[PDB]
Amino acid sequence: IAGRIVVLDPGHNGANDSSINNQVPDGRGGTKSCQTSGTATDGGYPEHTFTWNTVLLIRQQLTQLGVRTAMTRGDDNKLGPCIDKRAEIENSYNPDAVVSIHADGGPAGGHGFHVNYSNPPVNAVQGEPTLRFAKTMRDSLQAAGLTPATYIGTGGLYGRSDLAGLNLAQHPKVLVELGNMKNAQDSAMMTSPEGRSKYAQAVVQGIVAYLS
Ligand SMILES: [Zn+2]
Repeated sequence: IAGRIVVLDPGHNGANDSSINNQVPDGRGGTKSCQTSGTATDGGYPEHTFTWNTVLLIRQQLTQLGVRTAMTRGDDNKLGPCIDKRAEIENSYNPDAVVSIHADGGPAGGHGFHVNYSNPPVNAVQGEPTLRFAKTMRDSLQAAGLTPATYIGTGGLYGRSDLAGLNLAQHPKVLVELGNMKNAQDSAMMTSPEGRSKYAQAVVQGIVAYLS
């Protein structure tokens, strides 16, 4: 585990302007908006702040394990990089694994996590190396006591073709939606410092399980 390289992507920007509406190539024949604002709990806790703070905790734990780390943004209050640029930044580190951290907006009674991965793969690394990462991450999150999403995906897994950040990956990568910000139980855990710590520990267990 020590000496491996992991890049962490806290989804969305600390702040936005109309540049986020400019269209960028999506890695699968189309274009998508440079960025989207992301969601928030009904208490006003923004997705971008949740992902930022959870990624900081993931990074700290990985560094303590001797894992070399990088992030795709440096703050939670200014414009951050577009989704295609984030994939470029990730790829530039030749990482052994990449984890993007998001939280979702779904029906209020729906809760739990889902691990998004590229399907169908557009290159070889997005095949077995990435599917194994996705299944391993799902297994580790559920073993940590997290609930697979009750409202989307299949048993905590979601293969999809619409996400530029997944389509553009040259290294094993997953995008973990940790929960539904619009749900009472997930919002409480996302808004809790110790909830964010538990999310981060579980993601780290998935990274460790995959790299081993
Ligand atoms: Zn998001």
